[PDB]
Amino acid sequence: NWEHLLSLKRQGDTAKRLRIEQLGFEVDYDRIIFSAPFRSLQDKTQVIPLSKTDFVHTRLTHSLEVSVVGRSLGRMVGKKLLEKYPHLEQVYGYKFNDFGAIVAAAALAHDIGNPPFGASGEKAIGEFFKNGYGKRYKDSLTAKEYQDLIKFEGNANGFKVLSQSKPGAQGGLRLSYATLGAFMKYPKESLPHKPSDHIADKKYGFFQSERALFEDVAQELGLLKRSTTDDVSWSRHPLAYLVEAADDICYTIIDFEDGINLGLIPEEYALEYMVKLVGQTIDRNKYNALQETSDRVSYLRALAIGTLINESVDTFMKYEEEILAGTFDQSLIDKSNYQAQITDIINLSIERIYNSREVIEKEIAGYEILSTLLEARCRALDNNDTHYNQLIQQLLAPEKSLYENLIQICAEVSTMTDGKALRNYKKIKGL
Amino acid sequence: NWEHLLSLKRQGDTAKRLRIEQLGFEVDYDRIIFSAPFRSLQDKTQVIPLSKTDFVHTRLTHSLEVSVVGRSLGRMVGKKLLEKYPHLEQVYGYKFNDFGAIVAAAALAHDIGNPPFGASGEKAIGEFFKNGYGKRYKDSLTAKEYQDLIKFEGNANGFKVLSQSKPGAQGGLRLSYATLGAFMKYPKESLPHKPSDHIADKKYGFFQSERALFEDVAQELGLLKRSTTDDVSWSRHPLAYLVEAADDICYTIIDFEDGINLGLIPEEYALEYMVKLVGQTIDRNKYNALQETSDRVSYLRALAIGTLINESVDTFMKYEEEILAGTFDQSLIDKSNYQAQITDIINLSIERIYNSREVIEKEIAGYEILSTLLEARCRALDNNDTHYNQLIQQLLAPEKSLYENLIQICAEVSTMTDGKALRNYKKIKGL
Ligand SMILES: Nc1nc2c(ncn2[C@H]2C[C@H](O)[C@@H](COP(=O)(O)OP(=O)(O)OP(=O)(O)O)O2)c(=O)[nH]1
Ligand SMILES: Nc1nc2c(ncn2[C@H]2C[C@H](O)[C@@H](COP(=O)(O)OP(=O)(O)OP(=O)(O)O)O2)c(=O)[nH]1
Ligand SMILES: [Mg+2]
Ligand SMILES: [Mg+2]
Ligand SMILES: [Mg+2]
Ligand SMILES: [Mg+2]
Ligand SMILES: [Mg+2]
Ligand SMILES: [Mg+2]
Repeated sequence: NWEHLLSLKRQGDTAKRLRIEQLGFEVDYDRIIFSAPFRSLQDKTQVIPLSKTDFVHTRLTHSLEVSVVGRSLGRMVGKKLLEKYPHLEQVYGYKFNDFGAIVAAAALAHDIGNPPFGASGEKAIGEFFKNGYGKRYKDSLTAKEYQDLIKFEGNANGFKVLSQSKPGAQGGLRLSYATLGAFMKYPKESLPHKPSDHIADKKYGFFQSERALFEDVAQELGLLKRSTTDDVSWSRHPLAYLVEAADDICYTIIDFEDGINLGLIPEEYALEYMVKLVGQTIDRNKYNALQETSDRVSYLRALAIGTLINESVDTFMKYEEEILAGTFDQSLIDKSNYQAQITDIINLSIERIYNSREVIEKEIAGYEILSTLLEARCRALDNNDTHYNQLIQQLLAPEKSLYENLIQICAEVSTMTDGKALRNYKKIKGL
Repeated sequence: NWEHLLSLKRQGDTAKRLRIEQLGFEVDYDRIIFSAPFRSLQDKTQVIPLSKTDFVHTRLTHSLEVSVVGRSLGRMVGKKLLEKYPHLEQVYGYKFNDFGAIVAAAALAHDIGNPPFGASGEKAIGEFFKNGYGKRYKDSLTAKEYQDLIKFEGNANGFKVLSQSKPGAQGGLRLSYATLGAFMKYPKESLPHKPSDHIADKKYGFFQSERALFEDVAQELGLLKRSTTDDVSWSRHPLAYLVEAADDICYTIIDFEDGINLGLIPEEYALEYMVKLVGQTIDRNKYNALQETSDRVSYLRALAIGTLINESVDTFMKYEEEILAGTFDQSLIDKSNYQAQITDIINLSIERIYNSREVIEKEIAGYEILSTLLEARCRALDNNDTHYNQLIQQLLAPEKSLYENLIQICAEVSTMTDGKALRNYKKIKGL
């Protein structure tokens, strides 16, 4: 039921907010814009670590583009939905801008829990507990708590950052429940690991300490259970599909364009792989009148994004009933007519950009930096009577369980930028 | 008896030197001035490590100021003492300048055994043997020798530096016995640890290898025993109180002034905490005519130092008999009327200067530097057949017991400046 999916509740509320008596979905955008976690995204790795103030993307600019594309997708889908179910507007009072606001707010914050150095950073944080110092804690934690530690993802960290309670400020940013539902793409815990081939089962979305919180949200939105066991799991919110589609479109095209502009990909491929996407709307005279690679690739990027957005809207509207029922098992991008072109673009990006020498060098350095910082924090946690551990506490982190302390350490390491992490690493070693 | 406390003996002497047949107490000043250990004090930490050639103090300038204040205190106390005991001048032949010379010489060398990076350096050297590599030696040493290693202080190292025998030069600097007595403030060994609440029992003053030497000195000056056990301990030399008073006055006031000049303390506090000390002699017109913070704080510092010096002289002359008997249990500064102001100044200095971010960064770096250098020296000591250990010996240290070798390693690390230690650390790691 769509009347329960578009909820306006906030954490710690007793009177039900109504749409007629209102806007809630724009304050979420404003609150995310003005927060420190969002501001820390300006110097976090998207693909190339330590961007050197070049023209390449960071996490912040990527999130902004995903937000624009998400607003467009949400507006179109909301128009079609309001056409399909008239009573959503004539009784409850929902307009087609609310869907755009929800998807834009969710897409702006979709990537906020990521640590420095990107995917390699998450792998390093996991390997620290798996085959490093943190291994010593294995006997002192529940299997669900250990699987949280050794398979750390930014998806759970983002939910925690968004919904963190502190003395005097309950609920953290206190976003609406619809935004939280559209933000979550893996509504399950860390065990069991990969129970099936469903798209919503690749990873997990919340930690144990936050688990209870999500239950509340999942009760309010009327999500559909899938547990059939002692481990909880729910079905996806329908707008989470749109969030994922926007994320995928943006990074797939922009990575290719950035690699072309950097000199790692020849310009010819730009027309070898993209023409079928842009052939139906390209103006040949305008394309031929341009005189630099940047203009041509920008033109192609704009046309491709438009085409993919339209196709994604059509695909979503086709399989709406299955998504509402919970039986859909793929993403909207896998039901597309240009899957071969996307696959070729991704494979070329993997061969040329992800495995380039400079990228590998930066990832190797990031492994060492993260391991050193985590080991210092953990050793200061174990013994708190020495002078050195007091100094470490004063520099890095100015009544809890062991699991809560370890989660706090992981969270505090992941709020740093690449530059701050490198500077602290050099300071620890006195260089 | 004061005739035995003002002794002119030197190490390796058989004919008793007499005051009538003389000056001995000034050659000590000259010999300390011209020695390499005194010259190494120019680049050693007082409060802020790696001073960056700023206006802040180092160990050398601090020692010079302590020497000036000590000369003043000694001159005043010697005048009053010669007034009290006439026979000290009419028979033996002691003038009021001898006390000033003794206190000045002792105060100039009071701080010569300190390692690089200050207090954090001593803590690092101790922690290396406590919870580091050096722990392996615990089973091979006597409990008194291990407590020397794990509670390393600069007070014992200074005595060793002053009285070190080498082939062709016995006695080291060969200072007079009165100067050595006034230099020592903790005449006891490293065990037992803190037997009481006496001021002279907080730490220890000599190592085991030097123990016999001090006994000789303690026999010549007629110090009073306090052992009542198998572990030796004596009472303090009376002029050691004056040395300690001068040290305390100087660092307490100058730390505050330096923090004000650096921008870490607001100027208002300068008059909130100091007025009662300077209110009885301050000229208001001169204070108001000045136009910079530096001039005002310098004026206040001068007035405060004068007031505290006078009060300390009065306090010493009040409790003279108890100090001579050995029953005095506090310092001269705790019997003062401005204890609350001193306590407030010290607490503000701890909150603002000792715990500032830059200071913590430098201390954290110093821990790593000292640990690396000590581990290299110890590993070269254990195995001496490898090529690498021969290289280490040639770079760092171009028939003894294990304890003597470990003490020598600790001494050789503590003669380095901060810059030399950092340069050697970088060279070891090839950066
Ligand atoms: N350097 C580097 N970048 C990578 C690698 N794998 C993926 N990336 C980049 C490509 C994209 O810019 C970005 C994709 O991360 P996102 O968090 O936006 O989504 P992703 O689909 O990777 O995962 P998620 O939805 O969070 O489970 O990461 C890799 O192995 N190395
Ligand atoms: N950075 C830093 N400086 C400190 C700390 N504690 C004391 N200091 C500084 C303040 C003074 O400038 C200086 C005092 O050392 P001294 O060797 O002159 O005498 P202290 O009374 O500390 O000890 P002592 O008579 O040697 O047992 O050390 C600390 O925790 N951090
Ligand atoms: Mg992500
Ligand atoms: Mg994804
Ligand atoms: Mg993204
Ligand atoms: Mg000292
Ligand atoms: Mg002291
Ligand atoms: Mg001193």
